[PDB]
Amino acid sequence: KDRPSLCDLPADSGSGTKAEKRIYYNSARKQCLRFDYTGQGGNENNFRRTYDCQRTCLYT
Repeated sequence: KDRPSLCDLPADSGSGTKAEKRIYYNSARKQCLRFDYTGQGGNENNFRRTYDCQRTCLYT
């Protein structure tokens, strides 16, 4: 209801060797924002598409 708790998850970049452009819900801005996810060592808050972030975290 409320909000999926995965939206409260930090933007974690991982410490990987690759560079990959992903998007997460920024909790304070209440807006989805792009971060660099590196492909090794990350968090579950990984959206590959902007509507995906929007739909899950905004529709509450």
